[PDB]
Amino acid sequence: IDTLATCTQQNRDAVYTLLRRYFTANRTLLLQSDLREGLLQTEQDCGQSDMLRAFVFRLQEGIFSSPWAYLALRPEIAKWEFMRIHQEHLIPEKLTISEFLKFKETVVKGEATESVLEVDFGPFNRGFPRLKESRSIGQGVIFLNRKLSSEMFSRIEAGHTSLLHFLGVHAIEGQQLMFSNNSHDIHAVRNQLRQALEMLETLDGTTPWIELAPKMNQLGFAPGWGHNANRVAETMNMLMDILEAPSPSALEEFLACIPMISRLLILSPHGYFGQDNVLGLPDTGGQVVYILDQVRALEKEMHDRLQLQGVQVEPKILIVTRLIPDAGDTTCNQRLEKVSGCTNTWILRVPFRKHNGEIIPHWISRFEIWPHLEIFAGDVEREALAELGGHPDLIIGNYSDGNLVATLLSRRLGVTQCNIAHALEKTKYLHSDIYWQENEDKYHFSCQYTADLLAMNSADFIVTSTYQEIAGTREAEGQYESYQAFSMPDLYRVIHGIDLFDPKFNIVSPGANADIYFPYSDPNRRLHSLIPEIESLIFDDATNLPARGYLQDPDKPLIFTMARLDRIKNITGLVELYAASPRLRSLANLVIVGGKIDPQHSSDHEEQEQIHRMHQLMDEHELDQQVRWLGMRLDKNLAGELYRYIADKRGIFVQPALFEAFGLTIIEAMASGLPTFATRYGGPLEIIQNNRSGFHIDPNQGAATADLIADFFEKNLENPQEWERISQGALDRVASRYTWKLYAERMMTLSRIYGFWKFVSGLEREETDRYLNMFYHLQFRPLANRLAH
Amino acid sequence: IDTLATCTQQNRDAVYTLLRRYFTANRTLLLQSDLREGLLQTEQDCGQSDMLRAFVFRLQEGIFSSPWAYLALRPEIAKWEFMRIHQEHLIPEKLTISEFLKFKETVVKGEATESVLEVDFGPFNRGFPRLKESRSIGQGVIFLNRKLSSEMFSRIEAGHTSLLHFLGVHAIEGQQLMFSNNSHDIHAVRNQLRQALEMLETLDGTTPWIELAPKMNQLGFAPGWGHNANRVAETMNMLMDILEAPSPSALEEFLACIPMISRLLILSPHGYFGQDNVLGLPDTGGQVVYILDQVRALEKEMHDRLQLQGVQVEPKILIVTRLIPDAGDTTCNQRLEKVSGCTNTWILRVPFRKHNGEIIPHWISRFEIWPHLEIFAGDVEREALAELGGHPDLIIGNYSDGNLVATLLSRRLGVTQCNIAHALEKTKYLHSDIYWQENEDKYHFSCQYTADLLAMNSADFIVTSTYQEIAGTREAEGQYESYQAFSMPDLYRVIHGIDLFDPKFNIVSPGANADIYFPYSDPNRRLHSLIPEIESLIFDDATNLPARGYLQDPDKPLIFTMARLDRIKNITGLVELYAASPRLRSLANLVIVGGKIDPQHSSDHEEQEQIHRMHQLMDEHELDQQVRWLGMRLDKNLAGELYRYIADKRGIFVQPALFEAFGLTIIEAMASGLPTFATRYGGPLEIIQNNRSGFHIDPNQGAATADLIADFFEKNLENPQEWERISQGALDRVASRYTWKLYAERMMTLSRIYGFWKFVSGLEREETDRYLNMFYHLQFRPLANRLAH
Repeated sequence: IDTLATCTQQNRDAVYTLLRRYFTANRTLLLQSDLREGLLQTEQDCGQSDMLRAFVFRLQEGIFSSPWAYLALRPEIAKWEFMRIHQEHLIPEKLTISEFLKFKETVVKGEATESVLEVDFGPFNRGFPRLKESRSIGQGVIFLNRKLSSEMFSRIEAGHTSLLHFLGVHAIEGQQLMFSNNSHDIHAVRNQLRQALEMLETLDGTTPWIELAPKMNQLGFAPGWGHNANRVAETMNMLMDILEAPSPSALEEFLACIPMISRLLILSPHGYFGQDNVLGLPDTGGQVVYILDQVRALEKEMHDRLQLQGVQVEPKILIVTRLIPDAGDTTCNQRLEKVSGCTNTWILRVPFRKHNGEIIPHWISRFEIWPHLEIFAGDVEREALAELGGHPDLIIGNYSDGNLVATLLSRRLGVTQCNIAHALEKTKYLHSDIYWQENEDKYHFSCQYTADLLAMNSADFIVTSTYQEIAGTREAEGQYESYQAFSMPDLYRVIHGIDLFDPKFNIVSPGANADIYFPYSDPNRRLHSLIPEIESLIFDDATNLPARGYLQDPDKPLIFTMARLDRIKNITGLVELYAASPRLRSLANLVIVGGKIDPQHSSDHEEQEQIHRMHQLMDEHELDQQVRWLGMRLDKNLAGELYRYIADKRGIFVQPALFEAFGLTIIEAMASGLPTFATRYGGPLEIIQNNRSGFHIDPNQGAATADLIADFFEKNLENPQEWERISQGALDRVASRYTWKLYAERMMTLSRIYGFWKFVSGLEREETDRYLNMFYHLQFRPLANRLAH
Repeated sequence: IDTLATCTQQNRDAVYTLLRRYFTANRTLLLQSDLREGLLQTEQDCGQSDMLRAFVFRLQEGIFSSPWAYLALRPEIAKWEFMRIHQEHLIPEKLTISEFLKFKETVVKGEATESVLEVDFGPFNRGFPRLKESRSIGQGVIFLNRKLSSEMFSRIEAGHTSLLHFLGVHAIEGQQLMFSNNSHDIHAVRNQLRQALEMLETLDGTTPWIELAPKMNQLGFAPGWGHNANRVAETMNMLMDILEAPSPSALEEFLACIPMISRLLILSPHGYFGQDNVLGLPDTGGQVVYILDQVRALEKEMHDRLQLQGVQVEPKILIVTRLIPDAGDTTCNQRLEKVSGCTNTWILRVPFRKHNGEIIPHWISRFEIWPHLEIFAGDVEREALAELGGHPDLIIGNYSDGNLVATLLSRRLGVTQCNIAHALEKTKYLHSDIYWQENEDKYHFSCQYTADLLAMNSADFIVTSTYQEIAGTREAEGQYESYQAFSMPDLYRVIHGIDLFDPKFNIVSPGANADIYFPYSDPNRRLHSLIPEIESLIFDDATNLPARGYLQDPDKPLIFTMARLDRIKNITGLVELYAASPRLRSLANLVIVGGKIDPQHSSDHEEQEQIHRMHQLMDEHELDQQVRWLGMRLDKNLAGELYRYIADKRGIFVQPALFEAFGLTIIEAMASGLPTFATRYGGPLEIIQNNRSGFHIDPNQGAATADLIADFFEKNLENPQEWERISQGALDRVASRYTWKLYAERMMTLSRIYGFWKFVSGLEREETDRYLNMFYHLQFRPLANRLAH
């Protein structure tokens, strides 16, 4: 399906009529909904044309002026074509991306007095490796291993490649690691390894390193091969194997164990960061929870890896954020703050300053933050360098501000850089680029988008929680995808902004918290002592903390859900699709948690209409004695035991939100063991595999969805066996895919592999560096200096 | 010789005193002369140290504040080292250019607020072929032919060659050239060449192309292989050789003959251009003369090459400059003016406009011309494309403005770009880079030097008139060299500004004209109408015409000078050294043409104060009747015969300038057969082979100069015999190097060979292009919108 496919000139009046329908100038820029809408009638006059339907449904946008229509097609994930067609004589003509963007720029902001600067990464990226198939997008590291090992295999030469050198350039706290001297060769190294392996063969496996150490030093080995002798033999045999005939599995496993990761530096400069005073501050969401739940697992794995290799040194993680004097109550005024559940992890707060600074007291929003970032980055470099012994081994950027500071610092210190955007707004606010001048005052998107572009191009690897975050779906463009080509009129045009097939992209999903949410079938950890309390809240009555509706009749199964009550999550729509279809009304009861239940005056916020719609929907249908509505926000421990309590007896969790980005709570539920019916739109699509790990449901189809629920409830004498099929499938799904432990081993390996790639590919990328740096200085710097005006 | 040559701690007392003598802080920035001064007193204290003299004489500059001295050392041509010495405990420390330039920055303008932008062309040029020996600089085309053929060999050994495709892509005036089919296939072309050749064997030499064309066309061949069968044979044989085994000479000979070039665009937007009338106007000069005496030669050559290949089209040359609606007494408001002496060569004039423009009527100085140039370039592009049939084949820029325009124009059109700076002022004005802030109001160097860097990097080849214009001397850095690294405070820093060993640099030296300056010995062509007028200029006297000589020495040898009366042309030095030496006084008589003088102003103030010293030195030492003097300006056709007259009756020319970049005067003198005594300082060093083509004199020692001249006058019978040897020496040196015919042959080849190098090397250069385009948009554009306020 392409420009050739408008050969739909077989029915010419159809195409002509369609273009006419579009051309009526209401909006000259149409998105999908409009573009598709116009298909139906034409769809009467004249004909049907499944081909034409295919085409139109693949249109991302169009720009109509004059007798000219400029189309952007997206036939398959991450592939775009551009064309323009003449209203009267209808000949599809292929366009370059520059041509199409020039047209959009003209139609929107008018003919130009000066030539636009086109930022183009194409020349810079030409020649570096790319994934080929789009199903593969999001596992870079695999591809990268195969490329690295394939390339490395021509060590039939002086090899190999630089692995022998690379092995020598890491030292932990001044102590040289893996090799006493860098002799290179590889005939030498092969021999030393051979001798060492020989000696080892004659010692007991359990000989500790401190015995091996001096005679290993003679053979040219510094420490870090292992703790005992078995592990030394394992590691060295790995290297022997790679030096003989390198392979991707072997090279990954060996790289993964090099004791090079000691010091982490994580950037999150926006918001009020802090511990547990969170949940609802300005610019603070589960933003905090990702980082906090991660660093615990991270620190553990760091320690385990180093331990196994016999390096005794204690790892350190610094979460750097802003020191705000003006907190006054929350910890945000506190420079060093130790993190819970962690030995050497510390929050390090740093002040914003003026050029003379001058500590700059009050909180600043993320949209205003840009002018402070370079100064902040200098300051952070100083303080973080001082709190660690020296350079960090890895720098992890968070959101757009964190990624930018990561960029600056990482170029300054020469450190492997990982970016985590968590989200990129350019796609969520459609047309915020072409219309950027509209939004500069509130949103400040010129600064933020430029920062974005700079950073996704500067990173060594890029972590994302979902595939969709990167390349989207067949339907929707993905978040990074949005940056491949775009226009900022009066600023610049970007083409080749990001290569979705670059190996830098890795999906590493979060998971857990496994101390709170875990399976109902766990022998040890369940909190039995809250179970009486759980049953109070559910099956008993009245109002003391918000309620009510007193099911009684509870021999029946249970349908459970919990969320912030508001419109994305669509609780109201759940209670609603439960209202009609008396089949599942009679088949099961319904529990709801999260809510307010009488907003009062004074205070609340936002929706509150969700409350009115809830009480209203519950008054109608006679929903009490069926549905228990609880308006507490609960508690971690409590929530966890509750999920587990819904399993036994064989209950289910249903969240029909409209769209969920990642969907943490789906994971929490699944981790609990209970079968989950989740949104079809966003993360849950990837998280649950339908009728193995759980079930997909359409929110807007809830009428029909209600009858999927009842069907699961029937299923072999009131659903004993299949419920357990889904339960175990869910458990297995979480265990195999979404857990902070896997996350952390993956992350710890990635830093190693990508540090090596950086080590090899480093020189070749220097032109890219100069280009990014010239952009930062001559484009970003002024944009952030236009703030503060 | 180098950094370790400050091992002079062998005598470190002298070193300490040299540093202390430097640190006296009369200046922070110490240049060459003031560095050499510091070695003489301290001289009589303490010691001598030849090693130290070597080291000091190789310093280009040093930067002093604090205990610390920073040194820039230039050991040999185009090779630099940088170091720092501590005043108290003195040990040398090797510095990178970046380090040295940073300190230069943070001293003169003081500590930086934010990080400087370092424009770095290094990663971009990495990989491109470059010369090795400094004595080879400016020879570029030769090196390039060697790389071209060297690479063509290995490519032709594998499947393909770009030579064939490149042969395909030039169709002069709509008709296909060299090849009928588009065949990319080398075996095929070998076959066709074979047949074609064998078929030419059967016809005889002079068969005109018109006859061969259809038989040739059955064979796959379009025209342009020759005018008759002889020549077609010749060039098809060249291609056959090349396709078998490439070699540099054959390759250059074949490239040299391709009918690629029918259209020149020569750019000179500043000054008042015009045919004649222009000497003395603002921004104008002999600047125009280069262009005007070049283009006849050029036009002729271009036509010839085309004729020989049997292509009949009429070539066009456009000299494009500014339309100034203010006549200002001139022809400068005329849009299209035919250059006289040429068949198709035209000055096309184009107005400057404002952003609504709105033609700007008034003269604008070169120093202020920056903001108009992009607008100008667009306008030139349109008008010129119209006036030529289409794209020009080569674009030549002149000066800084011309070169920036050519940069813009050539990137838009995809045309080979030649740059002629004629001079680059960064070395002319001391510290005008580091101090650029001072000089902005007058000079606007922030714009100039930026455009300079841009253009030097953009051009496909750079023509200069001498070696030193590029790389200078053992003492002097060159005009281009100075852009290699420099700082421009509050704008940027450059390193790797230009590579002097890049093959793009070619010395192509002009001369003559040649209807005017020609050998005194010619069978024809001489002007005898002038011959009585001549004698009466030297020999008559007093009040009947400009004064005051009265020689009266009939057969006495002549010593001729003709110049401006100003300080650096230095006529004062010549007359002074003439009076000072009695033997020289006895051997010849000194004739002088220049100044207006005649009375001191009226007219022509105020620098003609040199008339003071003129009369002051003429009356005392009792000059008259020894030395004639004319205040005339000498209409050129006359002066030509004046040179022709000063030989037989024999005489000499003397150009005792203090410094002379090229010395066109000298070229003219030698062209006329005069033995020439020319200044050692500047291009005359290159032009005259001493004691073959002429003699070099140090205008500083008058004793030795006049002595040398005398010694020349005393040879044999009084020089029958060695005046003639040098005279023929000059004649031959002029026909073998400086002639516009030679210039034209070389230009017309350079455009073909660099056209092919662009063709072949362009895709690899794309990252360099994007970098330069970003630099332009984000750096130049702003600097020139500052003007323009």
